[PDB]
Amino acid sequence: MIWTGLLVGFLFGIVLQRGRICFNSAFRDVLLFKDNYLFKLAVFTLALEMILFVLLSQVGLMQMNPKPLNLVGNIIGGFVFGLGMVLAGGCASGVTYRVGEGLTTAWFAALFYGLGAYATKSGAFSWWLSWVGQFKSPLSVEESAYYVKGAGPTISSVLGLNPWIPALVIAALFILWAFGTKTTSRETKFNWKIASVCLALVAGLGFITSTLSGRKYGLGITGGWINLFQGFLTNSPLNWEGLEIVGIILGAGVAAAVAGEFKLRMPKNPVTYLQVGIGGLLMGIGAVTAGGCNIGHFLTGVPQLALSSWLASIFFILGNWTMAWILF
Ligand SMILES: CCCCCCCC/C=C/CCCCCCCC(=O)OC[C@H](O)CO
Ligand SMILES: CCCCCCCC/C=C\CCCCCCCC(=O)OC[C@H](O)CO
Ligand SMILES: CCCCCCCC/C=C\CCCCCCCC(=O)OC[C@H](O)CO
Ligand SMILES: CCCCCCCC/C=C\CCCCCCCC(=O)OC[C@H](O)CO
Ligand SMILES: CCCCCCCC/C=C\CCCCCCCC(=O)OC[C@H](O)CO
Ligand SMILES: CCCCCCCC/C=C\CCCCCCCC(=O)OC[C@H](O)CO
Ligand SMILES: CCCCCCCC/C=C\CCCCCCCC(=O)OC[C@H](O)CO
Ligand SMILES: CCCCCCCC/C=C\CCCCCCCC(=O)OC[C@H](O)CO
Ligand SMILES: CCCCCCCC/C=C\CCCCCCCC(=O)OC[C@H](O)CO
Repeated sequence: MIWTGLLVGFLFGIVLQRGRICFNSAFRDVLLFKDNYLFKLAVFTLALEMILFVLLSQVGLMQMNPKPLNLVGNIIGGFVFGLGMVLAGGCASGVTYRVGEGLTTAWFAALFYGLGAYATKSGAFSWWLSWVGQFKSPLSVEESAYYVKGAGPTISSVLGLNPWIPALVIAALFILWAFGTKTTSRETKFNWKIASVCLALVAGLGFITSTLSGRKYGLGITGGWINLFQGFLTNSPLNWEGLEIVGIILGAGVAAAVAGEFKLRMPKNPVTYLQVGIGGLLMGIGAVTAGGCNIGHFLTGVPQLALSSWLASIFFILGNWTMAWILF
């Protein structure tokens, strides 16, 4: 059953590679290249996931599991994760999926992303994670058809509303925005409309099949890399998230090769390698501290209306802006 992560990861990697999904550049392309493609893709996918997650929970195929709120962890970890993603040339799992494209810089970043996240959870940096955990909010939701017992607070739980209500309100506003302003300049057939539906269906399949394997969450990155390193160095068995990372790399590699876009590549200057390795370390430190990455928090947690995920994605962007100015 854990092997469904390979299939979901495979399909996930295809969607990432064909759409060039890099959420962090959505706010940059709209102001600097007049390209709202990633922005439209982001808001539309979140809206569909808002509706899809609550619908699949209503029919008993899954339960939403919002990540716990930790003000210190979500903010500081999110900010640091934003810094490292710029140094690492990071992306919406681009450190992961561009490994299958043939970018040797991504090979470094992933290694240092995996090591740093491993070190922060259980190694030399775990003293910092242990200190951060003292600020965890005790706010929780109780068991229902919509939520796993003990999950983090959400927009509806705080407001005391059925999760259908803010999901339908915020998604309707998101859909109105994505279609209101008609998108500007891009000729890929894999347009933001078809890519949002595919990405939402993959995220729905991910949430359903992972729950059957015992991991009650949707798509993620950081936990899969830790599970892979743990299995290689401790002989621990792999789980759904570990085989998902394998599938992502495999899926992006297949898509890049079929489209003629695979090529082993090197940066123009070797110092980029040192730059993306510190980025991977910061990404590993920041993602574990914040309790999720651009996938576990932003893509998967925001549609669940999780307060921790919305707060962490705010500082993903602020950390991105900060390091983007430091570098450029
Ligand atoms: C760290 C754990 C990693 C686990 C996952 C690792 C396996 C996934 C790798 C897929 C790369 C696929 C490589 C595809 C190579 C394409 C070659 C090509 O396209 O060559 C064209 C050229 O014209 C010559 O004929
Ligand atoms: C991680 C990169 C994401 C890039 C795509 C963002 C899409 C925004 C929609 C939902 C996000 C929910 C989180 C709320 C915070 C995001 C909005 C924000 O930070 O806006 C700042 C400023 O207005 C900008 O010009
Ligand atoms: C950090 C983990 C990184 C894991 C590694 C990344 C995934 C695999 C990448 C490349 C392998 C493919 C080999 C590339 C060689 C070109 C493809 C090929 O097979 O070419 C044969 C040629 O056509 C005969 O004439
Ligand atoms: C033996 C190995 C020692 C490890 C050596 C490397 C330390 C990196 C670890 C965490 C830094 C993560 C980001 C730190 C953000 C600092 C801002 C802050 O709030 O500091 C709190 C203070 O550290 C609370 O005692
Ligand atoms: C955004 C525009 C397109 C919208 C597309 C989505 C369609 C939504 C239709 C009905 C949802 C609201 C009614 C669904 C039933 C909710 C009430 C309910 O059954 O709750 C039972 C109990 O609370 C737990 O088992
Ligand atoms: C009860 C049903 C519940 C829902 C179940 C859904 C099952 C279908 C899922 C996805 C199909 C849509 C996939 C669309 C793929 C389009 C690929 C594309 O864009 O093709 C470009 C073309 O090949 C360039 O030459
Ligand atoms: C509803 C609950 C789940 C039910 C089961 C739903 C299964 C949906 C899974 C995958 C569909 C999308 C798969 C990815 C298709 C990608 C096609 C593509 O990327 O084509 C680009 C084209 O080549 C131009 O560049
Ligand atoms: C089958 C192993 C083939 C050789 C490994 C390729 C090189 C790995 C080196 C770095 C990648 C770090 C993550 C690699 C993930 C490997 C997962 C693994 O080895 O799992 C063992 C399993 O847990 C036992 O029951
Ligand atoms: C929930 C209020 C109803 C209106 C909703 C409007 C649409 C979404 C706008 C903002 C939500 C984003 C939330 C981002 C995370 C904030 C959580 C937070 O800051 O909590 C501080 C608190 O003091 C810790 O004890």
